[PDB]
Amino acid sequence: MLVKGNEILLKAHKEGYGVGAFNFVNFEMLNAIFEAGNEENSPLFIQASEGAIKYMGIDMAVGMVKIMCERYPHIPVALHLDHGTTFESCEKAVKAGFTSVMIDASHHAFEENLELTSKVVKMAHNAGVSVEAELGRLMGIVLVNPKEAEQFVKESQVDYLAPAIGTSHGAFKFKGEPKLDFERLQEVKRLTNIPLVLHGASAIPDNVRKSYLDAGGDLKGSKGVPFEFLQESVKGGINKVNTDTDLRIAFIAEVRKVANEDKSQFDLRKFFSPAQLALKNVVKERMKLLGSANKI
Amino acid sequence: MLVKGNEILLKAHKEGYGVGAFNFVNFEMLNAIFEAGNEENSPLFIQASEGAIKYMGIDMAVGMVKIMCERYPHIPVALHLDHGTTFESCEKAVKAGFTSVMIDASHHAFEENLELTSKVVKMAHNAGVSVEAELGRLMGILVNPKEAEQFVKESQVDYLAPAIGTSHGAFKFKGEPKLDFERLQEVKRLTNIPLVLHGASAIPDNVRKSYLDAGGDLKGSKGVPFEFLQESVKGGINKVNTDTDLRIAFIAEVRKVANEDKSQFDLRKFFSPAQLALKNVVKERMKLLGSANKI
Ligand SMILES: [Ca+2]
Ligand SMILES: [Ca+2]
Ligand code: NA
Ligand code: NA
Ligand SMILES: [Zn+2]
Ligand SMILES: [Zn+2]
Repeated sequence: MLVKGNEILLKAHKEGYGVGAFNFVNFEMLNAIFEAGNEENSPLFIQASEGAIKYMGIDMAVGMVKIMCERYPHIPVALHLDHGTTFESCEKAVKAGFTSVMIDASHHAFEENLELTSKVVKMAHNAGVSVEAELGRLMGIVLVNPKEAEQFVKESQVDYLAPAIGTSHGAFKFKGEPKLDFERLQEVKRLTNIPLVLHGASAIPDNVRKSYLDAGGDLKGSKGVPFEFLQESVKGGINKVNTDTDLRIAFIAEVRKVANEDKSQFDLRKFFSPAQLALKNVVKERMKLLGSANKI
Repeated sequence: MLVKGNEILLKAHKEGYGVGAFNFVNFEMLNAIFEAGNEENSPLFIQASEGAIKYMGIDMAVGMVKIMCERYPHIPVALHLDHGTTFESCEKAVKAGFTSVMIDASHHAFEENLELTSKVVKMAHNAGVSVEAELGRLMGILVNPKEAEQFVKESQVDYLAPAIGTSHGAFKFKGEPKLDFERLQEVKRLTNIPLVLHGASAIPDNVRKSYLDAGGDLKGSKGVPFEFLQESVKGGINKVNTDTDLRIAFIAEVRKVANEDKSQFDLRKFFSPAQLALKNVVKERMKLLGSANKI
């Protein structure tokens, strides 16, 4: 039941909840994610970065997802290109069977951003594919400006938007007190009236961290978005919550553990079965937090 | 593309070389094996145990292989059920798209084995799929040649796994490795079909060295020496099952990266090195057995 990106997000937009966008790089990640979705009766946004695609091959990434779809034909799934860097990248994704693409030109000046986003929107929409873009850039305090988002959105005709409001990617998001400009968020939601996307939205739960640190990992100074901020973000109108770091930490936590507690262990399944479980649990909890659960 | 197990194996039988049959449990292993096949221009035998199929799902096991085949459409690949334990297990494999199946009933008595193996053979061959069976039990330090002749003749099986002193695991021999190549040649002679060596990992010194340098523990591990692997192929072994060497080579690199960088949690950083090490174990083995440049 692989479907357009904004079939899922239009629904999320009007009822006002969030849909986790979960990255994967292989079968283990993908399987855990679908099982979560199945267990929480939640829509799924599956996403792969350009790096992830390079690693597995686009034929395999789209191939694996379509096999998971047949297995759980009742879950609405969008397959989403995360941080597309160029038109040709978005275009390859579109030809391979992705149903959503993000074109990230938020490092460009407004006009170049708009110009490339609009080029992407047109071939995307022509093929039945939704598109994300970004305004402002991902560091905290830069921050998006509502009025140009209003304009940016109208001119490009883009399905969803990722306004920077103070998140950044990775395990170390805030050096100071968690700060996110919700007022900014609201103005943008208000002016644009489309699904909004929150990047760098991992939370870094205390159990996930503890699990990593117990296993020998090093996460000094790490700090994600608090569940509270994740919740408030959805009240603000965020409908897509990009989540990646949390999955990887939970996954590697168990790999590190198994490696530690048994030096004669080299059965791969022994390493990745607990890793899958831990990831799946991060995803199930996040689906409930954001309001995705039971939305099927 | 996917082809019948004994299309690959019959060629190996007459031209007198061994084809590695490599086990896989996920994408990383599958990819490594195919690149190795590509880089050495070798025909591929891909296998999945009942346990690996349950782990990934038989839909996904066949799925990724079909994707990997489109990727490398010039490489002959057989997809084989390893240690199928029941008629029902073999039959699901056949319906899912395998091109080969092993029905392992070697733990039964001759007549119970022949009876089940033939049952599998009949439905396999009816779906154009080839069949492997086993005779003797695997255990350090054995098949009976003249029943093998009857077994094969009665069953109409396409290849056979005669036991000659190999066993699964990183610990095949208490002391010095020993295998009965006389049995083998006699079996080959009496049967005149592709033969299969199970428990054939070599546990190369570099792979062991890598795993112990990463803090692994292979106390008392020994596998079949390259020399014996070679002799086996002279004897008439055409298919050499290889799993343990892969996992050790792969897991060593995982262990290393975990030890090397405690803040590292990018999966690809763990699995790219591990794929590379697996691929290299596969490429050397392909050369050793003589599958190399047979495409
Ligand atoms: Ca950006
Ligand atoms: Ca057996
Ligand atoms: Na995205
Ligand atoms: Na086998
Ligand atoms: Zn992002
Ligand atoms: Zn075996």
